[PDB]
Amino acid sequence: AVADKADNAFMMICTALVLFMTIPGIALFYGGLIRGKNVLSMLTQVTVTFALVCILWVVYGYSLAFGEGNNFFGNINWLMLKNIELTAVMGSIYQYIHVAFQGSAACITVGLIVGALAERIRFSAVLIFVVVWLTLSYIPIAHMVWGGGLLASHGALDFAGGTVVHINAAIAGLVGAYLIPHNLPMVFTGTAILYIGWFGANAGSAGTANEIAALAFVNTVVATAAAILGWIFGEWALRGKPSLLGACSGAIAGLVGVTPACGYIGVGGALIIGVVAGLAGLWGVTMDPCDVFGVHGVCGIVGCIMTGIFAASSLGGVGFAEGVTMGHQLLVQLESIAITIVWSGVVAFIGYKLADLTVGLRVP
Amino acid sequence: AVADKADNAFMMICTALVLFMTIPGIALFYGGLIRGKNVLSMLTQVTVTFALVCILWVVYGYSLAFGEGNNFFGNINWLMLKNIELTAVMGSIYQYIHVAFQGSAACITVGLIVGALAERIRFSAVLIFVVVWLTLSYIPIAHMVWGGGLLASHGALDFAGGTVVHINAAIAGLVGAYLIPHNLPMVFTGTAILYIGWFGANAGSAGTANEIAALAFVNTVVATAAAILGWIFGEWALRGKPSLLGACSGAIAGLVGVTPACGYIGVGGALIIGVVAGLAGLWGVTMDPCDVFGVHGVCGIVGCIMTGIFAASSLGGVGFAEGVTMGHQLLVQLESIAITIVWSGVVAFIGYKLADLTVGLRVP
Amino acid sequence: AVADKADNAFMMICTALVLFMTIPGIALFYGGLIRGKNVLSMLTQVTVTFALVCILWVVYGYSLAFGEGNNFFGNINWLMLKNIELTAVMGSIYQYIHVAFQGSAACITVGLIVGALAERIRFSAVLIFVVVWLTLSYIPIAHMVWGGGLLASHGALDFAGGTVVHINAAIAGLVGAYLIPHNLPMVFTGTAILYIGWFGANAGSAGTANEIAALAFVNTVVATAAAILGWIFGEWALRGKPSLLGACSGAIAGLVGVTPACGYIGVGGALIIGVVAGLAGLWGVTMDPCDVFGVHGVCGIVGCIMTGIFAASSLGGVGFAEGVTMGHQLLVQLESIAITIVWSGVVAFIGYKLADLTVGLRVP
Repeated sequence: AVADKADNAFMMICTALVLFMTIPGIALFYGGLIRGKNVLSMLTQVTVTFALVCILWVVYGYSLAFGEGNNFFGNINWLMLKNIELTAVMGSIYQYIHVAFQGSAACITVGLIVGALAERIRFSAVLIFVVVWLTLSYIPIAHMVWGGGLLASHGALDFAGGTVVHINAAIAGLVGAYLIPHNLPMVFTGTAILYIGWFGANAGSAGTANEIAALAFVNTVVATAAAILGWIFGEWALRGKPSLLGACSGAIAGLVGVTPACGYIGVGGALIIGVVAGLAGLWGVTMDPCDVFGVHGVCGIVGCIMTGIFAASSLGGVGFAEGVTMGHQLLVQLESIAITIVWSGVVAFIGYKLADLTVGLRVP
Repeated sequence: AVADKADNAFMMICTALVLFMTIPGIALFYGGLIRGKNVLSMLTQVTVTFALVCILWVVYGYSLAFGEGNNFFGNINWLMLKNIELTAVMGSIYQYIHVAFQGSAACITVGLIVGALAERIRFSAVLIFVVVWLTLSYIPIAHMVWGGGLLASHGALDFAGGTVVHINAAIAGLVGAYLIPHNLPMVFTGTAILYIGWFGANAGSAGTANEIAALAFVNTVVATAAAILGWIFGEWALRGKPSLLGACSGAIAGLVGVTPACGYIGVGGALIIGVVAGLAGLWGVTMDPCDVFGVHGVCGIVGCIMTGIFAASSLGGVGFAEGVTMGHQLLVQLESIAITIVWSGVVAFIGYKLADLTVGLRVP
Repeated sequence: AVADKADNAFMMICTALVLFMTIPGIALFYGGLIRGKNVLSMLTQVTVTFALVCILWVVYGYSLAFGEGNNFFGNINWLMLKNIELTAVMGSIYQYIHVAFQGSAACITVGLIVGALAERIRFSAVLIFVVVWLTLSYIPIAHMVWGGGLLASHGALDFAGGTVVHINAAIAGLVGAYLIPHNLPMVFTGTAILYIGWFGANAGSAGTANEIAALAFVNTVVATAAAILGWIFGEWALRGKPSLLGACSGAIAGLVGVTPACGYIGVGGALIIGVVAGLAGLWGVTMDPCDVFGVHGVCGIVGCIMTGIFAASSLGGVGFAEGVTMGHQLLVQLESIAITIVWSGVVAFIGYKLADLTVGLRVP
């Protein structure tokens, strides 16, 4: 296997785009939402835990998530990336690029949690939680879905992280809230940067600048647009008028919904997933810190289920694997969702409780 | 024809850059200019009509603009992109990428109009106008210039949309104004994002990461810089001192001027076009909602004419087509400008009037 | 030599990223720091001198920096890029792209100076200084380090501009200060854009999307993260609590430290350089306009020295050149630092004094 320089180029730019989602994307999104007196502290916590995730990732995170191990975790053979030669190829790109790309996905997941809870949580407590939860939740779930583990081996479809990123972080946020907008142009700016960066996430999940990356790119455009319109219509119906936060939340709803699906569906399915995600998102926030689950959880679940529908050739998808019915695939999607929810929840509980027993959760 | 993965990579990143121009680029630019009480509504309208354009584009927009039809429009064979196979190649890239790239150009055009007029126009009215004008103005003009239609067949030179994007949207904005800055750091931020995104527009118009993309890239840098300096000097001459809005408007003036020309001229012509566009822009705003025509119209016309001059090998350009004199080419540029102006104006009038007859134009 | 389209694509996107660092990156960073009454003027000066650098670069800057001449400067053979054919290849990319990439590095260097001093300096004076200093400092130093001149021929290691960009601009800023935060979310936004853009600077310095670009990318992620954590820990130790400006300054400290090193070291060295740069940065600002030298100077020196250590195969680096000991290489790094400091200082003194003798330095 020789690295393709076009794929190298594409994947490095895609990684920069995903990093852009956290720094400053998610930080600006939460920054406009939370109380003004908490903005600077939140921005600090997002920046510092971003740094921490990057370092934990290189030290042992990548090895435990993407090394060959068992159904649940990898190994400790790639500590500080030892035993990975610089010219080592993974797929069609240098493995180093796969390290950086996968690391940037861990970063956005943690940014979603920290941004939402920074208001309510002590600094030292969030650092402890991050270490526990990144190590015992994100890493095993990344391994199970993308590292050849339990879920991948049963044929779970999750292109860019409906489970690993969105459901995963939404449950940690929900456990957080349970245990513990002044600048709308800022929220919009955050949303926009999130949208643009997300193309690196969705298309880059192909691992190559091929027709699947192209598909995921177009689907991302279609599903985000459909979700904005879906949310806004429901908002006009329920509330009498659209709002900027509505439009922005709609965009995020479509982006989340299409994340597990983008590389498997036709543009028709993307339009349908978008509309359903936008509406489900609006229902979610109507019926949870900064509506993390309300959108990332609900729309993550919706998207992961609908992938099991719209991957069908019949519906314009790339097709299920050989010998797989829609019936069987839907069940596998449901099982993957359930596993992610319980795994994240249990680990998150452990994380917050360890923090609470050590330094105390609630901010003095 | 097989897709080149380097071109795939380049074109997908260029499309993300052009989307970045609208979301949040143009929105932030207008956001700093308009009255504070109108900012949130404008940002909502730009986001929602952005979503609408994306969807109309996939449903039928691309097919009617880039399908084979007549001199004026394509066909309805690529509805929801039906009959385009995933692995279908257009030029040296997957056709799906050409869909996304061309869609992002439609989006920035509509963003230029909506951002400027959102203050004055009712929400439902702008949605109706967008549908009419995207369908009957942007699509036929994109087809005439870039889809093998009337203007392309007579040899019109317009690399990245001096007519299709800038003159087109400037006339719609001017008809709009006729019928119907509190945050300068925000305007600057919008301008900057517009500048960076524009490289995807200008260089990506090559359809490939070749020496023409490289040329258009350098020309974009040169012409923007020359236009900033030209505007600022004229401002110092006329007003006694430069201003931030002046500098920013200068940048936009150069970017617009070089849009039709970037892929056809030498760096010497780029410098000359930049200076002339910057000065013409300043004259334009001195002698129109948020100066849409003042800069996009004037500098679009200036750039489209000057392309007919500086494409000459004599002047460092790539050369006119075989059998074409500068005399003949200039006439073709003038005719393309005239056609765009009258086509956009007539359709825009129809659009606003339909909106006015249906829901009423003026915001209650 | 034929151009590789993947490298063309990668290098054009990397150039856009580096331009993004100045416009709006550095402008927003200084914008949040300086007094509110000075923000608009500063943003204007950064924009106008950015335009000026771009134009001076094309007219003669690139030719004098990268043309073949002597140990100190190139030639005047590539005036307005004359004698460079469009299809001319430099390395594995079109030479035009090398022009744009190298130009964008000159731009960020000047942006670092102008942003810091715009408060204190008259508009006409900064324009004169820029012309003198770009011409007599940046150009010869770029030639000496990257254009086959004095320092490159003695084997100086400087991958992405620890000397050419950071030490160079830090000394000009320090001479400036000697002769002559209201928006922290803005500073953070500036910092973030600086971080994302810097990947184009560091990885693009490979000139190709290969394993060295991949290395420099990962090292950039590691060193920035380590520097944030290093600064924050020292801040918690010295001041009792982290701060947003601390976190942001830490990020910049790591980015600067790793700039000369990124393409030569292992991830272990990147982690060590990051921590040491973050701490040295904090010492620097504790023990100078907008702490330009405090971070860019101190961390530039630290990074340039440490490159001479961690390039060793023994320490996970790519290895010293044949026949070079760590002892000999460290000396060459020290000599390169010393030369840059004295060269920049002397030229900067000349520049400011010429400005002072012509229009007067201090702003009326």
